[PDB]
Amino acid sequence: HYPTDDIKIKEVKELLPPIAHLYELPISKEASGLVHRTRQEISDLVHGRDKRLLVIIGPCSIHDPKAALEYAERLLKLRKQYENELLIVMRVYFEKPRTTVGWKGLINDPHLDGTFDINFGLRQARSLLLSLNNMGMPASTEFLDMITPQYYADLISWGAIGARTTESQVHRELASGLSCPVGFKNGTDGNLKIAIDAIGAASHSHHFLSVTKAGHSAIVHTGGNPDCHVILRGGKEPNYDAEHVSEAAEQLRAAGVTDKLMIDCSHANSRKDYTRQMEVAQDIAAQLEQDGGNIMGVMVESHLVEGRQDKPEVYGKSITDACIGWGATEELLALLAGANKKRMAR
Amino acid sequence: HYPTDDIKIKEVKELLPPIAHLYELPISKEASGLVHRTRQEISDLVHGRDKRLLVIIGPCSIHDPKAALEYAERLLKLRKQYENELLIVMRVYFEKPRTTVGWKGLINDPHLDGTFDINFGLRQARSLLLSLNNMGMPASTEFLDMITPQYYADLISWGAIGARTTESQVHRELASGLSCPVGFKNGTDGNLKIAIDAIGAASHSHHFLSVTKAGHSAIVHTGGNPDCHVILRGGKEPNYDAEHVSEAAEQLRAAGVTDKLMIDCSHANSRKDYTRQMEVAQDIAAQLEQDGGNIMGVMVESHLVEGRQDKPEVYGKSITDACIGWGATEELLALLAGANKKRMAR
Amino acid sequence: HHYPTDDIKIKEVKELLPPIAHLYELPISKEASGLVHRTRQEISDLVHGRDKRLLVIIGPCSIHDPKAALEYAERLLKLRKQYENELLIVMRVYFEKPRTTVGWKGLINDPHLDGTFDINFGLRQARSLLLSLNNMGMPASTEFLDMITPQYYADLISWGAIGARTTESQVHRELASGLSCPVGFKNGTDGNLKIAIDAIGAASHSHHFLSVTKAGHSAIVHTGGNPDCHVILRGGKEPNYDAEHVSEAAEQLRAAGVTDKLMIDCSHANSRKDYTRQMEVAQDIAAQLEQDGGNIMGVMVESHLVEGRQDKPEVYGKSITDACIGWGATEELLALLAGANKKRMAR
Amino acid sequence: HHYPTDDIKIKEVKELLPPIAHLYELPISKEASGLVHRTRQEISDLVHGRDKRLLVIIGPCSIHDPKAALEYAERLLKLRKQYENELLIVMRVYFEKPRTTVGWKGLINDPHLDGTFDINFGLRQARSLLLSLNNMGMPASTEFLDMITPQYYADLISWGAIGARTTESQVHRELASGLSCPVGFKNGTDGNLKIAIDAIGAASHSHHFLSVTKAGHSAIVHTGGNPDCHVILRGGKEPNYDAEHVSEAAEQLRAAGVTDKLMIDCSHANSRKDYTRQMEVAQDIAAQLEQDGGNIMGVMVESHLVEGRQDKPEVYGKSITDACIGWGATEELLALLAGANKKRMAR
Ligand SMILES: N[C@@H](Cc1ccccc1)C(=O)O
Ligand SMILES: N[C@@H](Cc1ccccc1)C(=O)O
Ligand SMILES: N[C@@H](Cc1ccccc1)C(=O)O
Ligand SMILES: N[C@@H](Cc1ccccc1)C(=O)O
Ligand SMILES: [Mn+2]
Ligand SMILES: [Mn+2]
Ligand SMILES: [Mn+2]
Ligand SMILES: [Mn+2]
Repeated sequence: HYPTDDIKIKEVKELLPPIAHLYELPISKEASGLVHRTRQEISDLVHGRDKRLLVIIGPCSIHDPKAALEYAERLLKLRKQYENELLIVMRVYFEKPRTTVGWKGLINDPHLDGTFDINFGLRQARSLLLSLNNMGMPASTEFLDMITPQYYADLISWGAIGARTTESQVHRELASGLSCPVGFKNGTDGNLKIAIDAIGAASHSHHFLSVTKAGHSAIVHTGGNPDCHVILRGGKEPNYDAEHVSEAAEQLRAAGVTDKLMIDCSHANSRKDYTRQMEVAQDIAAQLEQDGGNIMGVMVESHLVEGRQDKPEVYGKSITDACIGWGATEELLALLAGANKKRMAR
Repeated sequence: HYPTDDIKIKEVKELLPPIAHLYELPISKEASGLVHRTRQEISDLVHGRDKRLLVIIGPCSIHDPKAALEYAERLLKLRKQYENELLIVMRVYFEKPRTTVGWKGLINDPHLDGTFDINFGLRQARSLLLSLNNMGMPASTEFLDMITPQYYADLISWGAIGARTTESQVHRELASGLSCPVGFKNGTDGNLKIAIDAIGAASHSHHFLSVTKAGHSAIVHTGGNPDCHVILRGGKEPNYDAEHVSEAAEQLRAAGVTDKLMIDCSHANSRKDYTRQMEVAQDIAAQLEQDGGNIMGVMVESHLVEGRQDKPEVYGKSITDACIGWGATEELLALLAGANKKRMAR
Repeated sequence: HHYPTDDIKIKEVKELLPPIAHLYELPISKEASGLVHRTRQEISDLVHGRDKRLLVIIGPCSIHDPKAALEYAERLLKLRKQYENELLIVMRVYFEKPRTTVGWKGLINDPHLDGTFDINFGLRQARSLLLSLNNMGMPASTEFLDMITPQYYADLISWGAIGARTTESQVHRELASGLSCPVGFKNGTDGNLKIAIDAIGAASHSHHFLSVTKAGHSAIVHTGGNPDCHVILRGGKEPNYDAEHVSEAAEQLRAAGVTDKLMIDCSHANSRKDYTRQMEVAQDIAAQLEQDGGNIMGVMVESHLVEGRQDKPEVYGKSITDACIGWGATEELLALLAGANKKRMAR
Repeated sequence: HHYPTDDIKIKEVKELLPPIAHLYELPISKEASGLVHRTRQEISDLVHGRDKRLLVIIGPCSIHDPKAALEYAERLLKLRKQYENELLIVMRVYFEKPRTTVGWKGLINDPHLDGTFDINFGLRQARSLLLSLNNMGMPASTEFLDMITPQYYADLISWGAIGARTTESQVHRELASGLSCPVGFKNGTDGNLKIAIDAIGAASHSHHFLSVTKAGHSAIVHTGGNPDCHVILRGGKEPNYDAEHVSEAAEQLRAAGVTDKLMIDCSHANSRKDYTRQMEVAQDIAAQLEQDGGNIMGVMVESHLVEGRQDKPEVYGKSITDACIGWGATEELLALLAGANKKRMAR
């Protein structure tokens, strides 16, 4: 009997089931309310019913929860201060997808040493998310797979599907069952169609494989997600300007889906240069003054300290994509609250 | 206390675990032998040790087990006949991924009526694969998610990551732990880099969430898949000709990965015209007579009967992409067997 | 270094298929469901004296070959039908006899009878046999030795037993309080009746115990209580099958405020482990039913195609556990009891 | 359409958190590991007659409050250290007393003592208490009532009991054969010693039984056998603690080829269910140790902070199960046995 099973597997180990984590860290009355309301409020932006600017803002990836709570602390004050112009939600991404060897995120490797203590990772991520909501900061994250959401999705008010997974059918099937509103990024080369197609798909009922709260293999039957939109993320060339928005809106209308879209100031719209994020936010501001009726949100990569670092030596600086610092963050948010005050007035 | 969990979920049903299917349909000694051996043979083609041509050929999708076994019976005679020039492996794909509402495949919806009997479908899928292996026909399939492989991967001699998932990180991580060699397709608009990257990634050790054979949520630690390669499936224009092969081989060598690749005669290389698959095969034959040192394989969409139909009314005719019938399949294989005979002699 | 404390004396823990995998392959049929439900109700009536038919739990000491069990059942079925107005005949389908010494652990635990413990196959086989029997019109009884096996096949059982060695165990009483069938509790191995009377009282209440869900995962079970429990007199230091022992036991049952209808085991210690004495016990019981026998709702008999026992399974339809009477004796015994009980019912 | 046959008498089946969830929150510590491993070994030495110290299993009849139990442990720890050359002291940590009538089902099953049966909390609390006791330097003993709970906290147990009710049970003996700790089998509730002598023989061999994995999945468990099993004299219709009974037990044990080293329970049927008689029993044991007492390797005592019992848990450190002796009496009893066994050990 020749072996044919698990030939290239080093190990398969049981994780604690989602219920174990839900038992230790149940969502509280206050978190529940924040999440439920924030999702509704985002739905309204998505469907053109309110004209505030959704701002998804925070670290490229979280590596230290201490600093993330500190960042949240400062961000909350601005969330309240711009609450009439801006709906600020924190970026709480645990991993950046990548091609080469490197750190696989807080869930996967919370100790940043390669011991992959995933049970700790998932506990830590739920805990941070619960603390954020408990202090009054709503959270957003990208879902990279079909299982992790069972651990902490109940605490997420806005989810993302990245450029690298927007065309994947099973990620669309996931999105169709996510309790939060979902943004689909255009593709790494600037293809927008894949994202538009994703919205259509994610709005219908689907089936996909996952585990139950008790941790057992299962088939999930979704009811459809009416709250999806596209995110302009750039490509071979940037796609943030009025000519690119207008054309995106036109494609969206022609597909019978929402022509309210979000713009990412980072990644390929900055040319992977964090200093250009402000240029992009400036261009967005300028659009919100002239007209910009098709814009419902913006994405921004921001931390306490500006820049990137290969090891986590320095407190509050990304080890993934380069972020703008806190001062640049005060300026950008102010700029956007100012421009949008004027759009809302009209 | 507002609800936040599963707001958009109709139902989550626990499935029968893999061990339940494996108890009913354990892999036999002969099947095990064939799988182990066919994987090794394909590995030799990927790495240039052997100059026979891998032919992945079969229906676009399986919607009937019976026709599939009869197809396999005919293919098997051609497999044995051409065994010195070709390595013939049957296409056993249970689902074509699609953007529009339609049939979701044999595993998902075995009764083809929207009843979604997944326990039945997974059983029926493993039974078919076991039966093919037992009669001597190795099998190939596309893995769309991270759970289904635990059901029948042990029976698969070659695996595909499709164009819509080649850039997905989790699917690359899956590939890194599959027991079979894996072909990655270029992107839907022709990007070849995502597949070149995918190879590099998938040769390394990774971690992904999945279930154990007993159906429990698990973390999977992989050892890397050294047998991965690219599949040219076309883009905005087809990419099968010698100039496209040579550019691809150069790019592959520059990434330090295998410069032996596979060409898909169907899909965007035929531009969804089944009658142009033969043309592609002819061009491939010409390249093999002249040089074709960078070609290790071909993909072809073939069925008993040519064409396609919306409902499964006609026996042995595709309900997904249009395929060439049996007569054309005989000419195509004779063509390729002869051309590669000359290449091998050289 | 850091010292081990877990599973020190364990060679292996293997996962079993869950009950649901077996239920998937062998779902209960309309006809089996009907027979089980009706038979449980019909036995209930005997426990509470609504009906004076005699329950006869009868069959092999243990099931070691299914073909033989099926053949046995085909013969028994003709007699079940023939005596249906006087007797309610349910087949014994026990898969293990508990023992103190090393030996065969039964068809569930070791179906291949070679020491491989192919428990997944054994459970599958036990379910298949029980389904087949119910499909042919023969209801089935069994003993439950643990708190997990029942999830595999209880749905196919019309009457269940808790043995002499477990009747006093609290968890087995908790089990019984949640079993869907009526349940017979045996007196202790030395003849204690108290432990069985106490178990009826206990099992009539709601309890909790640990078991697994149909999907196979650790669980707490909250029961409703089993109002259909009774005692079984099985001998001990002295036999307890006679009129005087029956009278003393019924007195004790009324004193505890539980059903004074009881079962009598003709085999085991009441027969002094001699299969030929099963007949003399039944004779005594027939005599009781003729005179009065108002406190008797059933009997238990160890019977097979072939009389005797054997150490290896060389002969077809001869037990490899306790020794059984043969088919001829079985025909006799049932005719005896059917005639004796016909008169009692006429009263 | 079908007649229902499944779970007719079941209120609910609730999935439990699996053992791995408890083991993550409360993993065993290096110190606790060392204490459990060593104490297990030490008790093995007493079972096989290599050390003449007396094993004392002492504590509350049941635990219904962990704060009182931790305070009890702290006081006991001081005598454990004081008498360490004469006595090997281990705390009795039983979470439940099996009973026939309606009553409280213990700390694991009903931690809030109100019938809300929050078993997840109960199991969590049980393991937390055991981990705290081992961490402070006090080893723990318990009774295993079923085949699932050991997966939750057995790794923290230095000595185990199978009580009078379950000693004859096949599955409980099978469980014993795989417990990482030494195991004491109590004689039967009417004085039968044979079932416990048998239990030893059986438990020393390899067995199979059904349980769950640490992941909570239905499993078959293959044991390697438990060579450290012994009997416990707990009385019967009449008490069984005196010289004559100990001698008769010992001859019986030698005759079966099993350890003739035994434990005497001062409480239960040996006190006549009267906590003031535990002291009489201990005095008698002590007289045996001064004379000869070569077959005794331990004793069992039900002791709490406060003496006696209560129906509702109104009073701190006082049993709601069996009546216990108080702390003062406990100090007398331990000084007594230490002094008697010091004389034996010197001989
Ligand atoms: N629990 C997720 C949905 C989900 C269910 C099952 C599997 C994966 C995701 C939510 O509420 O959004
Ligand atoms: N069982 C798969 C690998 C795998 C393991 C676990 C999860 C997913 C996939 C194989 O043998 O190829
Ligand atoms: N299913 C059993 C009851 C049961 C449930 C759960 C565990 C054990 C037993 C019956 O119908 O009789
Ligand atoms: N884990 C227990 C033994 C055991 C294993 C499995 C089930 C039940 C008990 C011990 O170490 O003692
Ligand atoms: Mn980033
Ligand atoms: Mn196709
Ligand atoms: Mn018998
Ligand atoms: Mn007690």
